[PDB]
Amino acid sequence: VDLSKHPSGIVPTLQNIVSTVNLDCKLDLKAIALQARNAEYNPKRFAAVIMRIREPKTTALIFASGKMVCTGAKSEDFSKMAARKYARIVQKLGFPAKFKDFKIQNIVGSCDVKFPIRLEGLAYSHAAFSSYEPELFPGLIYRMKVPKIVLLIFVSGKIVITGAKMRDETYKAFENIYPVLSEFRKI
DNA sequence: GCTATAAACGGGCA
DNA sequence: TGCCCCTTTATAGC
Repeated sequence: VDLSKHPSGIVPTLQNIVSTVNLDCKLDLKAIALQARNAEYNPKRFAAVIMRIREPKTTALIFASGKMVCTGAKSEDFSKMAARKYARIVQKLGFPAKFKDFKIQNIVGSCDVKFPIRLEGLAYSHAAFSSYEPELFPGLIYRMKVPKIVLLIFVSGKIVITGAKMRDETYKAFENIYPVLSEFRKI
């Protein structure tokens, strides 16, 4: 439990990685769809072949421009590992795929701070950043500015941390908010 | 299922 | 440029 990087003693667990990659060749989406079993394609709803693999369980959206977005992994390494497996698939189906400019694009994390949270008290004294309409959505949307991270804060004490590009942004965001959430420990 | 968040992609409207 | 979609993921109330 590394105290320096996380004085709270709680580390958020990563829940979803969104990465993209440039295969750098033009693809026949219809041919890929016919020859692949794990690939769906309806171009009149969405211009991407949706491919899914089980290990690591991820979903790829592959486009005729040769751009691919990989989604569903729970680590950046698993995102790159999955993105490679997709690129080898299209290679074996007869396309000169490359692996150019792989970039994590969005990381989703979550954790628990163990204590219930008085949401109405935080939505008031942090009205500049908070948006809390419980009849619409039971969590309050907290828009942190440095780092530019959105937090979903719930009464139970569970929080969602989104919008980060690097996991250190997720870790830094959680602990800019933890001493805040401590002031609103519900009785 | 709906409601809420972020991101990339291609694509509709303006 | 803006608006709206598009997939995924945690969270949670109806």
